[PDB]
Amino acid sequence: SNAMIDFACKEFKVEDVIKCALNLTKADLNVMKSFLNEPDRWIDTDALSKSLKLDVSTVQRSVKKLHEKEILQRSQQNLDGGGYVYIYKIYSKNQIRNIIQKIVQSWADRLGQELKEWENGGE
Amino acid sequence: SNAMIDFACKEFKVEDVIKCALNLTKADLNVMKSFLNEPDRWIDTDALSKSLKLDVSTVQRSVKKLHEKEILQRSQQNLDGGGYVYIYKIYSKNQIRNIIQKIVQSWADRLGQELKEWEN
Repeated sequence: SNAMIDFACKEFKVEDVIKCALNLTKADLNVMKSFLNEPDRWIDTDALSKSLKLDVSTVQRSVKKLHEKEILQRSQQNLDGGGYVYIYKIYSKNQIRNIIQKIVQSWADRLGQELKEWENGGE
Repeated sequence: SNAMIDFACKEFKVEDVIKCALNLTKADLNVMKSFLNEPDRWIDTDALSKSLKLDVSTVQRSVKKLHEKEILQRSQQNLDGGGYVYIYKIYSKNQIRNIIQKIVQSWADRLGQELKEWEN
């Protein structure tokens, strides 16, 4: 996007907000964007490392985190010699909305609790 | 209360967050504070201007804005000459929090919209 939003009378880049919520680096986000840009594909980290201009190790790191954060579905392509290579597919735009909103919601709850230590402690 | 909070990875003074929510200047906030300090006292605008060391006209605008926002209830004190002056009391402390939370919630609900429109 690069679009803009205003929360509590301060200016937010929407993607900074998404990086906050999901604890993403620039790179993790660009990896997430890569999946989002081809929603239906099953891609691997070797392919993706070529797809972007990045060392497999950092691509593996983003992809592991996203999988752990339930942004990414993970399957297996079994190989001729008996091994496997993990492949990933981004979940719907909607399984994900719920992840992010759960997180925004909790921010609102915490700010909530902090405000009532304001009154009872404000003297 | 001079305290800092973080929301969406940025730092806010909590009181700046209250000023934002309730749309208050600094005088406004100091007037609201007096009422929170005395949740039972009913007070008039003149007597409050004094205790706060602000000109009556300012106190007047704050108090009106807070009544408007249902932060304050209003009543009348009769005067010998047939007149009156408005007196004010700080609502339920559960009112205050519920008002601020519905607002903070609405900020949350809306930042939502701005995501259900980040790729669409």
